Amino acid sequence: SVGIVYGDQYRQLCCSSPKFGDRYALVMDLINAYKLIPELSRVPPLQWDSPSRMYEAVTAFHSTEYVDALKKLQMLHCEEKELTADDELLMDSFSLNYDCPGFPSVFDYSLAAVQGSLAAASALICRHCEVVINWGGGWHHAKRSEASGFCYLNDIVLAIHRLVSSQTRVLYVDLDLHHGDGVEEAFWYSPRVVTFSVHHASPGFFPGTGTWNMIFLNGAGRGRFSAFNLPLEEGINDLDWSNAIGPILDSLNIVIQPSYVVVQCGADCLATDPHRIFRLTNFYPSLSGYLYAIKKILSWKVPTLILGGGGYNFPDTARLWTRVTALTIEEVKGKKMTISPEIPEHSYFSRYGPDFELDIDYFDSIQKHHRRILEQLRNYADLNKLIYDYDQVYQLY
Ligand SMILES: O=C(CCCCCCC(=O)Nc1ccccc1)NO
Ligand SMILES: [K+]
Ligand SMILES: [K+]
Ligand SMILES: [Zn+2]
Repeated sequence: SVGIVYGDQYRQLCCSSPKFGDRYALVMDLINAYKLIPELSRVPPLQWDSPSRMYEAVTAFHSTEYVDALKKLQMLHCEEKELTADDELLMDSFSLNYDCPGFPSVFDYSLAAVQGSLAAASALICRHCEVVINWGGGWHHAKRSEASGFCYLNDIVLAIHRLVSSQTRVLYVDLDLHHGDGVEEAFWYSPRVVTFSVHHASPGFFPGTGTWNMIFLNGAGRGRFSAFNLPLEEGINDLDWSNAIGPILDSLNIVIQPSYVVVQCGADCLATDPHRIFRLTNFYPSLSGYLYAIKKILSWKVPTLILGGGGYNFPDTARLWTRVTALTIEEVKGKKMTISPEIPEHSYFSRYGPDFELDIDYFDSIQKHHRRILEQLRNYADLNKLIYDYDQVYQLY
């Protein structure tokens, strides 16, 4: 069974931010226009018995002082009066400024993604769903006491923490254009949560990590060799990104044998994203790199959490996430999900113009990374006393 996080209030909150606007409504209404909703189990966002219970849940990762500053930021932004000099200093000390500004629903908006991803982790734990999708989540940059790249609360870390605390090993796969720094850092010292981020990295490109350090860092203490990274040069197409990631994913699965897989599916790798870095598509016959990776992960038959993330071309993010959703139903249930290449009529139909089609409107260094990663995987397996066939893994690359 495939679950999807949705709710009336959830949709209102996920649509309340200045950066992501109505993106979540476009994604959910396109999935609905394509008649996918009757094939999915609605997973309600988690709600708490009291403010103390909510604080206990969020503070499993975030500091109380940061959560307090985030809630104060919402309160201050619900008042006409400008912030005092003292409050400006307090907010800057948590990086609650710049690409992480305040807005009237900043706390409710941030908390909603945590509510959705924690409920999605619970549905996997109780075996109600084999896979759960949360297009309102995937806020990979948020740190313990710091907002970063429009991520205020780290719903991923919190969902993984719920999964690990459920012998349990979690594999985290981050497909976003940006390095999954917040998640990687949270589990830097933990061998039980293996993190893998594929992303662009170049001088001055956000956040600056997931690449050669001035050496390639990969975790510390008992978590040494547990944080995997594949930085890629700009312009990579569906096929080359699929071949660069494919052997890594299969190798991680074979060696780690994860109990759960958590996938961040940021849509900013799309050729049509305004970042204009990678040339990935949502094409499903070249085959979308996203659809290739998700199909591979799903073939493992491991309980999986699929989350959103980046994606600044709202109708193109909806086009991709609708295809990921339909593919998830197909792979899990074995039921063919035929999707018309024409966008069906609905509320947001006008946003898919002027052509109104489902396909997005688009027409060696890796070998050295593969050898380095294989060696890191062997090192991780030896440190963690894991049994694996080296020849079976080496042959994958
Ligand atoms: O996508 C991110 C965050 C990256 C840094 C935050 C800036 C996001 C942004 O505003 N991107 C953009 C939007 C419109 C046009 C061009 C770039 N993390 O995964
Ligand atoms: K990534
Ligand atoms: K780790
Ligand atoms: Zn991104």
